[PDB]
Amino acid sequence: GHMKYPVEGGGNQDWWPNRLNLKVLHQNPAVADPMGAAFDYAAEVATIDVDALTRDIEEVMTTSQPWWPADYGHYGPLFIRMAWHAAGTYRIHDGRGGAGGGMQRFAPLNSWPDNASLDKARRLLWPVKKKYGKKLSWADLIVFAGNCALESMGFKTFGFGFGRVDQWEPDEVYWGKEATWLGDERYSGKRDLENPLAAVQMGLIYVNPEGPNGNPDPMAAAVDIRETFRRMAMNDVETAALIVGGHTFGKTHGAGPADLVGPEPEAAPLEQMGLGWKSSYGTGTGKDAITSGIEVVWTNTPTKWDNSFLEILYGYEWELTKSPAGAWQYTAKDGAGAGTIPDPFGGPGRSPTMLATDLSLRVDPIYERITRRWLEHPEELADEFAKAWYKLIHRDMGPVARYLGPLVPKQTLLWQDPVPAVSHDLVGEAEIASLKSQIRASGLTVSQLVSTAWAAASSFRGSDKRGGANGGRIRLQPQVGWEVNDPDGDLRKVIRTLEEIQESFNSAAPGNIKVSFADLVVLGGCAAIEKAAKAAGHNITVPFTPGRTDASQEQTDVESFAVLEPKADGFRNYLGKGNPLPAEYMLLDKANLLTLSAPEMTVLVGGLRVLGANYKRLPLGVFTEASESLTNDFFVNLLDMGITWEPSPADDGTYQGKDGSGKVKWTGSRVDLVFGSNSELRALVEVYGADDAQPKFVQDFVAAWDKVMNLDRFDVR
Amino acid sequence: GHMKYPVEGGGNQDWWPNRLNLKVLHQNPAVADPMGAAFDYAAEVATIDVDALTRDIEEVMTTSQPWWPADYGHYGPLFIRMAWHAAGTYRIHDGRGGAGGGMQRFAPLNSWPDNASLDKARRLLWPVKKKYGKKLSWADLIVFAGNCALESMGFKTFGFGFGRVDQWEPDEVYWGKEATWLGDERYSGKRDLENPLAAVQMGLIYVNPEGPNGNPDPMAAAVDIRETFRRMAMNDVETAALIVGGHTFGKTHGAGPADLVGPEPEAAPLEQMGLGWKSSYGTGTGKDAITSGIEVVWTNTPTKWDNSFLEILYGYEWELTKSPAGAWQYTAKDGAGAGTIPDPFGGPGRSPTMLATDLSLRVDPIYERITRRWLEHPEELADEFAKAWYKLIHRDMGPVARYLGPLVPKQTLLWQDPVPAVSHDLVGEAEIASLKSQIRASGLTVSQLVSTAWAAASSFRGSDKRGGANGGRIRLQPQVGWEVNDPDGDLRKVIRTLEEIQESFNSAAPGNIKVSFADLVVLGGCAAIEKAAKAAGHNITVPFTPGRTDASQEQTDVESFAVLEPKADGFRNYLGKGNPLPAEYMLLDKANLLTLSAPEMTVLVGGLRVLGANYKRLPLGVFTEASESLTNDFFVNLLDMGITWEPSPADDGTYQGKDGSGKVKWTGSRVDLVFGSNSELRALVEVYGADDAQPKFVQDFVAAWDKVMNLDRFDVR
Ligand code: HEM
Ligand code: HEM
Ligand code: NA
Repeated sequence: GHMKYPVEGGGNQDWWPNRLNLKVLHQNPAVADPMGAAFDYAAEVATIDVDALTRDIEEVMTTSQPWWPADYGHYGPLFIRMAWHAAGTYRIHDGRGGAGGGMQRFAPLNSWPDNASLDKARRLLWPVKKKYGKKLSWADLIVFAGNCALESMGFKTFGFGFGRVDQWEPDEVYWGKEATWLGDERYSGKRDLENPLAAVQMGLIYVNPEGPNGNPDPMAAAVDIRETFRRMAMNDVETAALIVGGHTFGKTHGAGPADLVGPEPEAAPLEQMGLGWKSSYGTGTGKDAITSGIEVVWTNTPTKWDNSFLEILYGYEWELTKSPAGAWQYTAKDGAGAGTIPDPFGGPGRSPTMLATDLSLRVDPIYERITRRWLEHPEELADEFAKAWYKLIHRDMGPVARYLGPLVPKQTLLWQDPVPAVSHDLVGEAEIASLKSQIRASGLTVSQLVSTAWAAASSFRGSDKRGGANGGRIRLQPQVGWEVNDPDGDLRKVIRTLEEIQESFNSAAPGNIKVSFADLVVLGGCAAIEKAAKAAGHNITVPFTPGRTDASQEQTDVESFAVLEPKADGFRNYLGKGNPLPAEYMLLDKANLLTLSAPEMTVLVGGLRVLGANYKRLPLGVFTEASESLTNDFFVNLLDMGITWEPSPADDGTYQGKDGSGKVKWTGSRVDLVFGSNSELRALVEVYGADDAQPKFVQDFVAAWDKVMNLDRFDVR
Repeated sequence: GHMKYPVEGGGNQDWWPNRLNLKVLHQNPAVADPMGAAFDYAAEVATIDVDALTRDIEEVMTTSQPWWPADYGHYGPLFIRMAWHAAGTYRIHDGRGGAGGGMQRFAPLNSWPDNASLDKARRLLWPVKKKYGKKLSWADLIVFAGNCALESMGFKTFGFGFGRVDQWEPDEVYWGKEATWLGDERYSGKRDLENPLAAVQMGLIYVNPEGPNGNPDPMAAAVDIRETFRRMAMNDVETAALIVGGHTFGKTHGAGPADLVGPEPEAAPLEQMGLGWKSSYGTGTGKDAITSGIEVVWTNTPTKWDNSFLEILYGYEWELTKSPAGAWQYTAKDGAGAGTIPDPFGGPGRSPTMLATDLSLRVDPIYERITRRWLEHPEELADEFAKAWYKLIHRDMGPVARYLGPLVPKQTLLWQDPVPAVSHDLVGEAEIASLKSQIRASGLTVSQLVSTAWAAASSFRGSDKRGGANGGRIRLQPQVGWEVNDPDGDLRKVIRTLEEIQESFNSAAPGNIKVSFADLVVLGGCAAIEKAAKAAGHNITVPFTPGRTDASQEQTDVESFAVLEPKADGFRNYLGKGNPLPAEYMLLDKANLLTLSAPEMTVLVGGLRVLGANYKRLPLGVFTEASESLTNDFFVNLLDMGITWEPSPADDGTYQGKDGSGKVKWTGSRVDLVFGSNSELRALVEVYGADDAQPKFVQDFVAAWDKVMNLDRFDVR
């Protein structure tokens, strides 16, 4: 296996195939962003005429282009699938995927077999992107196209928020271990899906339209649908509503032999201008179009919202049959309803058809009773579908503060992990300063304070922008019993103490100024850091931005927050069972979810060790003589060639480091020692380990600490 | 075959193995740099105490550490090998490798077979880096430790320049296609080494120390020595000076069998802390050290400069033997010189040895002539080694303005491609205005003025920082005769006119203001771009930094400049024969060498095309109807779905774009069409092709043009 020039993908991974890849800590570099550092997309979208935009999208939807002719003269349904697939890569195990970065226009998603024909779909929208320019991201435009198509065709959606900022480089995400398109190496037992995957095969959105592994058993397919949709945050009602609403519109495309469909866009030749799946069957487009291979028109009104889907589904009995491309699909028994389903280009009427996965909605007991109801109550269908469609298209949006434009309903939605609004006034400097002092007198150790503060804010993941310290959800279930949060010890005692100063400041409130318990957690860790820095000769002040609000168990979907629990957090030297990769890979992964740079992770790890942030106050990595002092000691001692490291006898994944006398002087995890072993981390360590580095380490530690405290704070930026 | 987590190296390269890798246009991104944005290494080293730095380095050289005890109680020889290997990766074909970025501390170079034991060498100097911190780069220290080692042991070096800026991410370089260490797949013809390479095997600095492919034949080895050292800028005299002066010091290491040496640093377990090649042979170090597996001590004075090496080489007859690890070496015949050679740790005394490649200096007719002369006149050896070591340790520093500190010698060196000092007052704003207008009245076209300026300035490559518009070498051999600069017609016409303008301005200037030819070439293109921006309805002024001076032919080494000749320049739609990859990979490589970002690269192609910069003024990519006009027409038309693109029937690497009538409207190359085809590049094209994009396009194109004109201008930086 030969080596390639860098410009062809060659590099150090070819020589050391499973080495730590720090490039996950500089995804989307700024060198590669064509917009200024000063580019402010929020400011840009504020200026967008949404009616004009909707109109222009309306014109695109009904102007057929010769190079991909519009089914029934309306691109609407294509655009809805496009939007549904854009959002449809989301997964709750890491919150990756989804439509929020517009990743569908980049590798690999732009070439997934399930995203076939969406190269022409996105391409049709260029006249729009061309007219609105920097005021409209592709990311906004792709889902807003779907939303408009829904409206254009008779369905009133719940609303839309703009604000997805375009990126310039594909998000690097694990979609599975299979090196084959459509491959399946992800299951175990009886249909246990490999975490963190939410699809049944490589390059599928959710499930196989011909049933699992091509076996068109609607009862079996429902097992997959239920499971994959639940990993994309949709329960049974949401799932059934979404499918019915989706397949109320448009058509599948499978007019001929699929071996006449050329390479996917990333592999296609240059003259195809980013498009792929060029096809030699017929005209290759329109009446001859091939996409999935299936040939199904679910309803007789493919460009109108009505209840056809559930009437056809229940009004006929279903025979297994074959598309013109050898794909399993269902059609009506007894030749019933001949010629009732209209042809996309004026040809003869056809018979009713369904997908294997559509019949699941009628065969599976839980789905059957949900959809039978909607057969006699379409207003309920229309309602649960709007709520679910809105949720689908905004899952990765983050806190509601991020939603932009004139189309965001004010209504509270529990799935957004809602936070009460700032009601009273906000603590100013004098007040802030005071409360640092009381917190310092609380009797809470720097270890207690810092570790609790880190526990709240570090709950944030930049993938879907959930979690974080706003909400005060650390004192609520489930966060309060998380083994990493070690409720066992002082989580309660710190919670209980910290609410006391909430009251004491509030019960003796000067006027209208109040403090949330969510803020005291963050102010606590802040003030402790100030203390531990003065203990080390440095008088400094840690920034603190108020405005967080408390929140009740009632506004905290316990099972939704389950997925935000760390199975590992190197910054506290915690490693639970079940992790997919050694502890140093989980370190980097956690830092990527925290939006941290490689230098930021480094200074954070070093700082937190010497402060006591370790899970169960363990000594691993605590390379300092001093107690609760803010030194660069961790870096200095890591570089001390006087220490010899050897794996612990007990196979803990612990190491001992001995001095000259052979006495054990230090212990550490793999997480600790990777900074001395990895050639690129040790470079950073050596920056912060030098004689002239103590003030810079502190300065950089604070700025990165303040960065984690502020991760979820879109209300103030 | 299996897909891996991005943190373990997964990505889109795995699905599309030979795809363009735009990550080459954001090497070493700011987010991964731990210093602030205000950091200026030049400012920091400028204030180092060199005298104290030297004493501390001398202190380390004579202070043996138990984990790698010092041969003869002196690390000096080990540090010379380290400096020579750091600089020794340099190759002329593309200017890459060398010591300039301190890449030896990063993969793959820190794990090269030829760099075994250097892991400990670099480790030994942490006490020096630790002490000076951000005043002293690893790059500067690594090569300075070797220079200090030389003077410590009796050799007065010529001087030394600080200024190598440390990096944080391995420079990705093509070192060959061999996926096996020490593999050889790089010769065709009769012993022709593949370009750009300059080593005979993968992970060698230059040549195999046991002769070609381990055939210990001095005469044949010599042919490799000659050719690799030539591709590293060293002629016969410099090469022999280097090998003699080098092996005047220290010893090789092979006390035991080589399969007792553990994995190289990047494959070594965490506890080894970046050190590799753990040896289970004896103590694994010191008297037992195994680096190369050869066990030669050259001189009887390993820690002192003298003429012992050539005295030993010529005072004995040599015969082939095996080291304790079974490697080929030579030893004296007839048990002569037994015991005359000291052991590194106490030791019984041993008899003369040389490497096969050392005998080449005596067996090869050219080298023998040189080395005999120095046997009889060793003062001459001292001089040539001083010049050649200085060249070696500084070959990639770039212009002499980058050399910092009190040890920088003042003499001009032809190999530095020198440039005259500014002799007069430089042009101010009024002179620059007047001269711009004189250029616009001259008769030279926008096309001629932009082409000339681009040809001069784009000769810079940021690898070794050679070339550029300063020096005015576009009017000298060889640049004036390069095919891409197409001297059959306009270039000499252009040169004459700018000289006439320079003469007439200088002979009438105010006070003592004078202007160089070199400045007028760049000024000319700046003036052309303002005129064309105006024709497109923009009133921009293109910045301009005076202060280039005019080299003479005598200060211009014709042969040394040959490696700078472009065999591909996508910015001019030029593609010669003999490039390693297709045209679009060469475009990126050219952008990389110019230090351009993907957005900067995209804006320049767009601008250069409509401006007329194309080699031979061909229409490929000239997607505009306007002459001499700086519009964004290239991106607008590239994105025009009304054009249909097919490969030209003449199979000539061009393409035809037809509109609706079926008439050929545009033509283009792989370089043009890759901006409409690559999904990352098309994203950038969509920014600059929007309706609102045209002022942003002019602004960024001007900024990138300015960056390119100033690439070599370290005299103002
Ligand atoms: C178990 C869940 C689902 C399965 C198995 C599935 C599968 C499919 C398949 C195979 C096609 C054929 C594509 C082609 O050949 O053109 C299709 C089309 C379509 N899908 Fe679904 N999908 C699912 C869920 C959804 C959802 C949740 C939505 C929207 C909320 C949706 C909206 C659409 C639309 C509008 C089309 C027609 C596109 C057009 O007319 O060109 N689907 N679906
Ligand atoms: C034909 C080119 C050369 C070859 C084949 C060659 C080969 C070698 C080899 C095999 C070693 C022993 C490695 C070990 O086990 O430690 C060695 C050592 C050394 N080489 Fe070279 N070398 C060459 C040129 C140079 C040059 C240009 C220099 C410096 C100017 C140099 C300086 C040294 C030094 C100082 C050592 C001593 C290492 C120590 O004392 O620890 N060599 N060389
Ligand atoms: Na319908």
